[PDB]
Amino acid sequence: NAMARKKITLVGAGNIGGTLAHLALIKQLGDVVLFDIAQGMPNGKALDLLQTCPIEGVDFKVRGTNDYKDLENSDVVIVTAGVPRGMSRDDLLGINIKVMQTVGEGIKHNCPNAFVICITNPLDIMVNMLQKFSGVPDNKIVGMAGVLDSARFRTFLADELNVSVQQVQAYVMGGHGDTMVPLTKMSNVAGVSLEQLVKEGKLKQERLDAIVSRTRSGGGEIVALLKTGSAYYAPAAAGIQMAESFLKDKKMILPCAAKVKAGMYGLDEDLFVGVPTEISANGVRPIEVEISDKEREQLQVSINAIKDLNKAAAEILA
Amino acid sequence: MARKKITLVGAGNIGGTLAHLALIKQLGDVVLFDIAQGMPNGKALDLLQTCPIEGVDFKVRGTNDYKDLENSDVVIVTAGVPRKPGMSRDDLLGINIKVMQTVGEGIKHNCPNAFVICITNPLDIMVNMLQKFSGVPDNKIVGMAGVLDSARFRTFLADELNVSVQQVQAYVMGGHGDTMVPLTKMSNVAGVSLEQLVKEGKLKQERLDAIVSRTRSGGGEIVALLKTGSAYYAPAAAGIQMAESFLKDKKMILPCAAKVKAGMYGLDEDLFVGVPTEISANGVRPIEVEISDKEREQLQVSINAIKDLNKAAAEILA
Amino acid sequence: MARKKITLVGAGNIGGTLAHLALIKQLGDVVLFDIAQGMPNGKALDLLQTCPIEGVDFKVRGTNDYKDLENSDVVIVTAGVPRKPGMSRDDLLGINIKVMQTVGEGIKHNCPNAFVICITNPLDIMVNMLQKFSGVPDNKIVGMAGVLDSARFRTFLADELNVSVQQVQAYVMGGHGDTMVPLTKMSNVAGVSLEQLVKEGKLKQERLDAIVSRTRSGGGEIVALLKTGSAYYAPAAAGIQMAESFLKDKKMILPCAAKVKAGMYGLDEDLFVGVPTEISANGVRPIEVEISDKEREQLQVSINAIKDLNKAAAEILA
Amino acid sequence: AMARKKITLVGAGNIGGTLAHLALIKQLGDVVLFDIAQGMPNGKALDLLQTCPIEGVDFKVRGTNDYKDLENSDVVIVTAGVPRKPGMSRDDLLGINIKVMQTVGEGIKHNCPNAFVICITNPLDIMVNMLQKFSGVPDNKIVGMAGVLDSARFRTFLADELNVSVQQVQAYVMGGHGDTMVPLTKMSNVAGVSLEQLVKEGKLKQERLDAIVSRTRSGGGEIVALLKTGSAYYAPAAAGIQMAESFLKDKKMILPCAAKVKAGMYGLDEDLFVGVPTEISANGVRPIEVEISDKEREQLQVSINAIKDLNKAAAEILA
Repeated sequence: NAMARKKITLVGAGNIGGTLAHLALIKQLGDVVLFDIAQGMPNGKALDLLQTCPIEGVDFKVRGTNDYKDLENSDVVIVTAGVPRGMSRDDLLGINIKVMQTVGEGIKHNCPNAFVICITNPLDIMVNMLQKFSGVPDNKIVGMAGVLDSARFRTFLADELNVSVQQVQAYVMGGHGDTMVPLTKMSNVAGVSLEQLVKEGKLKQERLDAIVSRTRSGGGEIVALLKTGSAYYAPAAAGIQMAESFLKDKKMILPCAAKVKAGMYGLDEDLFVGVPTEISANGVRPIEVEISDKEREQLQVSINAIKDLNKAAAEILA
Repeated sequence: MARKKITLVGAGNIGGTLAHLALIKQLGDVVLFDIAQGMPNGKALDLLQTCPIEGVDFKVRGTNDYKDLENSDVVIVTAGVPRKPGMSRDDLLGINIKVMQTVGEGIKHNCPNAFVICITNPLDIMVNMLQKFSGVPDNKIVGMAGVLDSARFRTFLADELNVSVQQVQAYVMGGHGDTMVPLTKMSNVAGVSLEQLVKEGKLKQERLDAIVSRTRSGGGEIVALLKTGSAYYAPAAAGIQMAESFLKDKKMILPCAAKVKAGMYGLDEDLFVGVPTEISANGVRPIEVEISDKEREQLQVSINAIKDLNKAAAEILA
Repeated sequence: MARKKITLVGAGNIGGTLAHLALIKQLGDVVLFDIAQGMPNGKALDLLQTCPIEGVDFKVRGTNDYKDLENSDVVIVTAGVPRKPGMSRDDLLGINIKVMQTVGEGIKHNCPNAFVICITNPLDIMVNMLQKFSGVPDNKIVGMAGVLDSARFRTFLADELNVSVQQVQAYVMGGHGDTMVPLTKMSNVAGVSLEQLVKEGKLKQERLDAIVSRTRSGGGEIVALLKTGSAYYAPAAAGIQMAESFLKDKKMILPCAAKVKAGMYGLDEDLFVGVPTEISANGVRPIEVEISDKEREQLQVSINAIKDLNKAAAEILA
Repeated sequence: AMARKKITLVGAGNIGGTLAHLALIKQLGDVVLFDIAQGMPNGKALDLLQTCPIEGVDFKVRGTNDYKDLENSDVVIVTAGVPRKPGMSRDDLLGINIKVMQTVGEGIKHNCPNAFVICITNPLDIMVNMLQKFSGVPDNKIVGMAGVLDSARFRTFLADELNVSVQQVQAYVMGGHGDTMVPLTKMSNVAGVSLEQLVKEGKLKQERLDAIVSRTRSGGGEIVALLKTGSAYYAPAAAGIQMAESFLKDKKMILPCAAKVKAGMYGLDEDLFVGVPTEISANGVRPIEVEISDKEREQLQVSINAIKDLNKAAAEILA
């Protein structure tokens, strides 16, 4: 019985979505469906992308759609849809919870066994909402966030230290910005921890602090530069990295927004939290690593922000 | 030994996509020039942060300064204003000639030995102008046009006949749209020419005709679907293919706008024409293939349109 | 979702190279089967230890046990003995028929739905025997032969004419050596047929002749240079190209030994013949292309050799 | 018109052919396959060349018996030598191979003195030194492949034991092979969690960890006993190309390699080639000093002593 090609569906055909599509084709991960609510635009992007394929020697296809039925049989669904943020935090959540409702039902009704990667903001709460309305189990939904902060952090360290990105490992948990927890003892260059590099005078403590700080603010930095819109190349790269670990059963461990069970990281209740997460053919699984008292106090900031958003979201739903 | 260097003059969507491709294919360091404030830096920062994910150690930086073109091995020019309603051809010409001047002088003063690929429209004339103001020799300037038409033609063929893009070869000459010359004898699926497939009833002449027509209008088709902007993925793929052929000394023969000396193809004067062109470490060399009488007549149309633009450009410049 | 699985039956140089290529191209897990003790495990271990260097998480293991064939999506068979002095043709057949029986039964009992690519010589007869003892349907067995000849033909043409391998297409039918059928009308460089290039004085008949001949004798040429063994890199590459077309549902059309039904190519009985064959997720399908009277005559020579081996094999089996 | 990169492989046995193949696949440049043996390198080159139309590659490979063909090489990778046969003495082994390094070395000296030189010939501990001595290349343009292989093995074993991507497993070593290998167990880590921490946490049994170290020490011999003929070549070739590729792409990777370390670094008294973290860039190689534990340093001393002894035996042969 002939084997079906892999099928990746991208819900949201903006710049991040088109970039996801392009990477999926180049890496030959499977057929691609580009979904967007906007008429014509997803088709136009699909067609353009499809026409790259003869140049690259690729026979996977890409098609545009405004219809949720076309999510059928998707192995992976990657969600970038939503409305960007003088709009209140209440109104923002309201509009996007709605969008997560629509996307979620689409998933529920058309590919309930898909692996679901959420990129929509605010990621802290949107990943929870998208599970809630799609009904997918804990191990089949994950949010992209840590991998981007880590890519940024690695980028900054590689340039500062003049070393390959392949020897730079940057570890984070928590959210973005002031909710990001940098794991500076475990982060290392070719096995030498960032704190050891300071102690050795190979890296100024000031430089390290500036790099951490620049990583916290990295999205905003690109926004200020772009004048219009936000980062999309690195975010897409992160999403595909994650998708690829699922599709190729790689068992990578990556900082992602994953539902963590009560007890792990001293949590009182199940919560989506940015934590090291295994990604395999079996979906995702959070990993508990030992962290310092300081890093844990910092993790508590994110947990408390997330709890606050969960409460606001509950109120909106009632 | 210096890393290779690709400068992209123009950081619109095509330019950004070129950059992304150059990084994924590890072709060298990339400089993303644009006249706009902040934006080239922002995209370049975003792109540079993909690199840790993809394990790449080539760098990309943004700039407003022609000095950063220094030592570029390749320069791909996408800068220019797209035509709009009710902008006259004279107006588009006037505007883009002046960009070519500014870009030409940047090249001439900062990397006069670069291999220059022109993508700015109207391609029929902008390649000519880019040479005139850069001062680069005939073998070091080339326009991207035919490869895009080819990719589209192959895409449609591959889907129509249900075969791998790797077994579809589409040969064209001339310009876009009504000036394109489809070579239906040379073009073939797995060695069976398109006209032969028609004789065999494996492809209806109507279908071939619709596919030819669709390729002529391919650019406009995507425009109409996008509603904002033009195609950019397939154009970027085409541009990078040509660049790779130079960088890797591949000696591919690709349909490009290259300077053809009086005599070849029956020209009574030197012209930039869309012809099969060898791309190697020595630059470009147009190749004369045998074509039918009919095919020659079609090419005459393009030749006339180029000669016409050449007169218009000369006037504007005086 | 199960990882894809490629079993290589035969862990000689071709088998090892197949395995290496499969790993590099991330096509799935690999099982390296051989009747020899230790050696397949040893190569498999060596190959597995490349993986961290290449960033690949697919696995390779060695085995003596047909049970390890279970669930193989693809099986590529290279097992057999090479002909040697003064071992007769009959001596070889008797030996390799037996291997095919063992291998066939292994396939039948452990992965009867695999797509099977046969490489064992004499290819003209061994694919037939492999199907007979494996019991796999017509659309799931194919022999590698033409693609290797094609590759060589292209190599020589590319060097001779100083052009990219990506603009050289070489089409052949039939078997190797004196049974090969060169298709000089369909074969072309950048859309200009080899014949046309002769008419044009761009390629002397003599050179085309020496290249054709050299392609006929390509296997023996390498044998003579190596002094021990036979070619294996290009054969493995060929094998993996075919496997990839199956795995990625590419629908490439490639010259392969495939079962042709009575009526096609004028056959009065079903035979395995080297013909253009579509490879897709649905397995193989021979394709009839129009060929010249002369070309047809040359194919008849192959057809006669295959009929002769079929009689010789039947006798041995009785 | 810029020249294509040129990689020359001195030795066209299984490792050399494999190095050629990877170089084609990764499109690193034209390849020259040198061997003393008549025909064989040409046969391998032709077979390899004939892969290229299938892969879409326009880089070329050719065979040669002539040192003149090393001209203009950006990188030279040396696998040539005679394998220890039984019952061959250590003296005779050294003697034969020092001679081969002499000939290879002169070839480099006379034909591509600006090449980046990767030595794989055994015993690597001494051959890298000899090859520099006869080629005359400076300290930053010669390097020995050894650590990268041990680390690939170590990572391979860890990834399988822990069910994790090879991309999240970093295994750090210095010193030589086998009993001269120094495992850096505290720096080695899975997704930033050190191997020792994994033990402390019950995620890895100490015994398992010890077995994996031990299996890495013996990893070459494990494959030799399995193959019955010859030794490992896939992973050794992959290691050598990773090294070559960091040079050619100026990657600035830091990799455990046999490099010339200056007196004072790692408490050395004199200049020696030692397996140490080494930066590989377009500027060649540079050893990096990392802090190691007392225990690890004691273990490093075992390699240093074995290297000294070989340097002594080598000098006595030359005199």
